[PDB]
Amino acid sequence: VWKDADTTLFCASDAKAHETEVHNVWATHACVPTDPNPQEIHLENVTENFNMWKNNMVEQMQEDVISLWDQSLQPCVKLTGGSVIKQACPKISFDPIPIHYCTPAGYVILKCNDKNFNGTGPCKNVSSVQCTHGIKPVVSTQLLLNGSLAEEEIIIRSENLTNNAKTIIVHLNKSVEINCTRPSNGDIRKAYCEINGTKWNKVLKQVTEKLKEHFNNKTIIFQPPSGGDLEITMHSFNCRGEFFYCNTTQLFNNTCINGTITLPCKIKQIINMWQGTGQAMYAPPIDGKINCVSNITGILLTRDGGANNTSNETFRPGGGNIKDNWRSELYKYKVVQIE
Ligand SMILES: N=C(N)N[C@H]1Cc2ccccc2[C@@H]1NC(=O)C(=O)Nc1ccc(Cl)c(F)c1
Ligand SMILES: *[C@@H]1O[C@H](CO)[C@@H](O)[C@H](O)[C@H]1NC(C)=O
Ligand SMILES: *[C@@H]1O[C@H](CO)[C@@H](O)[C@H](O)[C@H]1NC(C)=O
Ligand SMILES: *[C@@H]1O[C@H](CO)[C@@H](O)[C@H](O)[C@H]1NC(C)=O
Ligand SMILES: *[C@@H]1O[C@H](CO)[C@@H](O)[C@H](O)[C@H]1NC(C)=O
Ligand SMILES: *[C@@H]1O[C@H](CO)[C@@H](O)[C@H](O)[C@H]1NC(C)=O
Ligand SMILES: *[C@@H]1O[C@H](CO)[C@@H](O)[C@H](O)[C@H]1NC(C)=O
Ligand SMILES: *[C@@H]1O[C@H](CO)[C@@H](O)[C@H](O)[C@H]1NC(C)=O
Ligand SMILES: *[C@@H]1O[C@H](CO)[C@@H](O)[C@H](O)[C@H]1NC(C)=O
Ligand SMILES: *[C@@H]1O[C@H](CO)[C@@H](O)[C@H](O)[C@H]1NC(C)=O
Ligand SMILES: *[C@@H]1O[C@H](CO)[C@@H](O)[C@H](O)[C@H]1NC(C)=O
Ligand SMILES: *[C@@H]1O[C@H](CO)[C@@H](O)[C@H](O)[C@H]1NC(C)=O
Repeated sequence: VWKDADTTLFCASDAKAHETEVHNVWATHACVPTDPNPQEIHLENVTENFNMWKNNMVEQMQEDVISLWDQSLQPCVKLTGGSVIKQACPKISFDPIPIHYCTPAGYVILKCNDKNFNGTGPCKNVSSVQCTHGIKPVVSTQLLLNGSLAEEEIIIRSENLTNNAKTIIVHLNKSVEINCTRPSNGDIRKAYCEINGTKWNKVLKQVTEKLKEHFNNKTIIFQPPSGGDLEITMHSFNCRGEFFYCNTTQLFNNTCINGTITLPCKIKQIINMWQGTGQAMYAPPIDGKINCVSNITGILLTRDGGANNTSNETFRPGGGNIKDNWRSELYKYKVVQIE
């Protein structure tokens, strides 16, 4: 028997000690080796409640990634709280690796295996494990990249769907590749992402159909972000250490609800830090072909308020609270203390 509890987790990974890549280096010093023979016990006739929106595992993962980025990605200039901090900003090797979150003695992680579990409420198929799956700490806005897919139907997750101020996590059940490149040989900050339009519009149509199930069959309309920092109004992510900002206007096209969709992107040196601490300025992009091919596995949306009088609901890509990114991966886990 057990009870819900918070405690300090540890991390495990297959990081390489000879690698200079920054996630590898961090994990080599902050994590332990993985278990080659992990035990997972199905709990017969046990129903457990989960709440992904109140899960201290998320805060702990956030603390880790902040620590990793603070040690590994210091900028040439940092503008924070009115002060100016200057330091060396060498180019790095950057490519996220899976990190497992694990409980210490006397604790265990319960895992919800209900395929269509929305993240809050009872779960009928529960197992216990010592560690989560390997979660890559991919920082992005608008689109969730390289995450885990929903096993059955597309899932809409929100702390409170009725409250337009709460971000919606759309959990996709089928990956759509996004292929971003800053071509080798001109404007060195100019880039672009390519997406199969036939595949993407198929998925967006399905997302629309799911949203209709939640919003009483009202007409579902997508619109560009209405304002805010560039990190939010654009799909931002890090590719090989460089900060990409991509215009997603073409991705959320109501008309298509079949060719190649090419989003215009730019590598930015000056950034609003997701840690919420201010601005960071980095050096110009490395030479050559900068390329990242990722799976879109989720979408972060915000719904327009005040459309209750209408027959429409309007959605705009969003994000910016990176805790939501971790939430999208940790939603099926909770820590309990064994009594
Ligand atoms: N901007 C704030 N004042 N505060 C932060 C913190 C915060 C908290 C809740 C909601 C929004 C925000 C803002 N978001 C961002 O700035 C941000 O996501 N940046 C960013 C940078 C780089 C990469 Cl690769 C990236 F994906 C993202
Ligand atoms: C319970 O979840 C486990 C792990 O996904 C799965 O193997 C098993 O088939 C599930 N049981 C049912 C009845 O769905
Ligand atoms: C998730 O499921 C719970 C319990 O079944 C329900 O109260 C809640 O409205 C659901 N939320 C969403 C976003 O479907
Ligand atoms: C991309 O998603 C596919 C499934 O569509 C998966 O086979 C592959 O491992 C994923 N690559 C990642 C997560 O880097
Ligand atoms: C993805 O989920 C949708 C419902 O949201 C469903 O119609 C579709 O069959 C699913 N696709 C796969 C590959 O299971
Ligand atoms: C969800 O949001 C709606 C709209 O703001 C609000 O009326 C309701 O109280 C919220 N529910 C909870 C449980 O906070
Ligand atoms: C990614 O896009 C580039 C074009 O910029 C192309 O040369 C490359 O083959 C693409 N990669 C994949 C895996 O589609
Ligand atoms: C709701 O929308 C669906 C499309 O998924 C449609 O088949 C159905 O007729 C609609 N239901 C009502 C009651 O309007
Ligand atoms: C995205 O591209 C569209 C179409 O060119 C443009 O109107 C819009 O201003 C762009 N968004 C931003 C924030 O640059
Ligand atoms: C929406 O897609 C259609 C495809 O024919 C295109 O003509 C239109 O310009 C698109 N609108 C955008 C990208 O905002
Ligand atoms: C998109 O995928 C389809 C198969 O579903 C394929 O026929 C087509 O060539 C692809 N188009 C692009 C633009 O990648
Ligand atoms: C997603 O994973 C692929 C394959 O490991 C990697 O090449 C790509 O850069 C990743 N995307 C991001 C944004 O980390």
